[PDB]
Amino acid sequence: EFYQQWQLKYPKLILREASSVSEELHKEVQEAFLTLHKHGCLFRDLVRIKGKDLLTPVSRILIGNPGCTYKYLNTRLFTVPWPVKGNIKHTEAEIAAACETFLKLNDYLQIETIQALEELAAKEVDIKSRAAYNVTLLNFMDPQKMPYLKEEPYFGMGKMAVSWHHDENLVDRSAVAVYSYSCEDIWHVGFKISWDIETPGLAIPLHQGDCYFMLDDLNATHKHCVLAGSQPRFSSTHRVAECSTGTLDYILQRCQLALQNVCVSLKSFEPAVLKQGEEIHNEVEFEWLRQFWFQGNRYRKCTDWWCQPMAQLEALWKKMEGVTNAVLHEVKQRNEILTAILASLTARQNLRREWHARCQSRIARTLPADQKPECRPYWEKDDASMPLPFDLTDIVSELRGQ
Amino acid sequence: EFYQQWQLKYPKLILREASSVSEELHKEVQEAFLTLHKHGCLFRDLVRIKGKDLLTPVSRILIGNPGCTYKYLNTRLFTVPWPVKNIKHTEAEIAAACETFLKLNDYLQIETIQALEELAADEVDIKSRAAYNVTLLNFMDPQKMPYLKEEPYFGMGKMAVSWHHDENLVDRSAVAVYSYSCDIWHVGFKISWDIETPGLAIPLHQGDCYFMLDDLNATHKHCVLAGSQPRFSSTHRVAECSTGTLDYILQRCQLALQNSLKSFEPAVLKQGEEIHNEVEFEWLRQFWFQGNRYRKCTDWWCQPMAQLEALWKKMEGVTNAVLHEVRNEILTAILASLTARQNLRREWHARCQSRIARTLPADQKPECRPYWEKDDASMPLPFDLTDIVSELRGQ
DNA sequence: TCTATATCG
DNA sequence: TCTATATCG
Ligand SMILES: O=C(O)CNC(=O)C(=O)O
Ligand SMILES: O=C(O)CNC(=O)C(=O)O
Ligand SMILES: [Mn+2]
Ligand SMILES: [Mn+2]
Repeated sequence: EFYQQWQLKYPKLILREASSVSEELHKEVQEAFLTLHKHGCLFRDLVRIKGKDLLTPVSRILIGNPGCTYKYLNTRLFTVPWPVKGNIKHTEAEIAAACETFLKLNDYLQIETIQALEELAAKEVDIKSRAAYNVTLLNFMDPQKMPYLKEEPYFGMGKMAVSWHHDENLVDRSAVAVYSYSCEDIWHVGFKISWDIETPGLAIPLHQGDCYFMLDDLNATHKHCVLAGSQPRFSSTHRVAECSTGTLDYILQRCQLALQNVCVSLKSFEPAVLKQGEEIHNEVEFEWLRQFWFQGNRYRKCTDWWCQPMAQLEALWKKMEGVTNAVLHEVKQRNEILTAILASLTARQNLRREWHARCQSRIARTLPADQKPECRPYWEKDDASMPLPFDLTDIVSELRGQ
Repeated sequence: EFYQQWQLKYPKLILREASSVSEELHKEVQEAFLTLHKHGCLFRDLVRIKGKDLLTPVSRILIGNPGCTYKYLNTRLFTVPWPVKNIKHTEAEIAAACETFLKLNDYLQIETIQALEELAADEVDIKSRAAYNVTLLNFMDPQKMPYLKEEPYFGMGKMAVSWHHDENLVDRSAVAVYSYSCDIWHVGFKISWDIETPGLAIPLHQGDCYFMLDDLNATHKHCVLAGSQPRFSSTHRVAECSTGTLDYILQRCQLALQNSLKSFEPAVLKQGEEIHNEVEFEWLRQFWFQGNRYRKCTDWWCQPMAQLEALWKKMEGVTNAVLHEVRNEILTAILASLTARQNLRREWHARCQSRIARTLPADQKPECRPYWEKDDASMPLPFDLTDIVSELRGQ
């Protein structure tokens, strides 16, 4: 908060001053943050942290590899594809130029990471892996527009734009690189040991152009925050999101895996395969379709990439609904199928209420028309095309009798 | 939340129906909950979980072995002693209740060790794992409390205590709970990190008791769905009291006092200032912050706290010694405990002047002791508010 | 692998 | 061994 003694620190957390980037890059990436901001591609996420619905003070945009997603606090952010070698389409060509810029920024920081990681080993296959960023989450805020910021509760570090947390959904021991852009009373990033409360935390100053890296298991052993300054500030947090079971290819393949048991008639009713089938059904429904509809569609203002695959995933989902109706008709002795799918159906019910709630929640009505969440897939009992109804319990209670 | 097949349930958790404990015991413990309520010995705690100040919907009191304490969410509750062999209870009736909850503790302890044995299909651990040293008594009236958070995962309705873990427990320790429902109360259970598995809500009927054994408390999270009538409850548990009993803090103080110092060896001064911080923020401030309310019931802690205060004052005198003295490795060896002192000092001063801490009735208002303005002569050193650390900070 | 728990009027 | 966030700080 004052003119502090915080430079002496110790690395697993390395800091690299503005003087390390070509300045050729600075203008390009700062212009990318400015164009992205003016077109209105940065939005606040309507997270649901522990049962509570919360808007994030900072406004962000997930950019990265096409087909990749990052789930963070029950919300799954979808990547605006960046032009990775091999061609994708964006709305306006400004946004596409910026996604190009961040893509080269990603490669640059990545190089710096592998190097700093070699320097650290002095105390090889794994590293390259651990420094292979696949996404970057961009943030922005304007401290003079937030009516009230929370206040760091342990070292009187003042207001904070992002409270003590951990970066989530990352490959084990993976590093994270952050480029800070304070516009032209100073911003700082806080770091602290995760469980101790009596060890003074570190606030390291972030000036226009400074970059800081978190290496190895620092993000897991420590928690960090972002203390606010007096001017507005941008930032690109490049990460290597653990995207197994998190890419479009993965969910498509599963779908084909669940649909392999249907020639609506199913090729077999072995309780284990049906279990998987209804679980994959739930996964594509609540982990992809509802989320996208809930918050992804705002990205539609920046890219069309997700329009057709989501629709495919919706068709696939409808077919599962038809297999669900089929198995339900088969139970109209051996009730191992009954004690193999009731949990996935009741879970699908609760998750359906939870999402339905988040959608029509008090906070969710506080944002722009184009951003308000849609509760798709949704359908009233009078729809004929749908095999089953948006459940609301009559069916599970019937299955429960046994 | 209606008649269901939920009773059909599993193994590392046991419910024992009202019909298994003696009616002489139920009347005794039920009368104890009523007397404790009438005397106004149940207060809500002004916890500060993770930096935020919150009042607890349920009202509780910690009763147990003399000299024991239980830390829960940054608040340390002090035990009003229950008779075990010298007790100074303020009112006869409160002392009678603590005697009954002492026999309840023994009883539940026996059933617990039993059920722990039966679950096997050495044996000293089991006994240690079921040696309850404290009990946290709870009461609430759902009518009085209009809006109670709603269970966010299985539509189990309102909750008097959200999904959590019982903390400050010996590893692998069991917990026994006696429920007193005077529209039914339920206890929720679910796998901890698991959000797609439907949770279990077990009905709780006047006189029912449920036990949590082995890791269950660590692998799962439980809650308390509220009913329509008011309810009491005794959660007998074995706090992992080492480092949380008076004898421990007293010895540390003495340990601290063995130094007009006897030595400025960088290691011993470090540990000395650490003991200073521990006694300052983990006993004195907690007792006067949240401790003072229990004097309505018991005066046991008046005697030891005051000794802890006087002694600490002496530790302040040791600090004054070290600041006058300060090659300077006795500087890069004490900065963490003093800066920690500074922050913890703000933290407590804050909890003190918070809105919720200001709205309480006179009996429960938090006291920010030890506190003194610069003007006070007696204290060798001040209440920080920087300067010393800043001066100390250089190089 | 829950847990970044802020509509400041 | 944070994390039971139901009183605007
Ligand atoms: O921008 C920063 O300095 C820090 N941002 C984050 O920690 C994040 O987005 O996870
Ligand atoms: O009273 C009950 O059934 C549950 N109470 C608790 O979980 C508790 O106080 O830790
Ligand atoms: Mn982060
Ligand atoms: Mn509990």
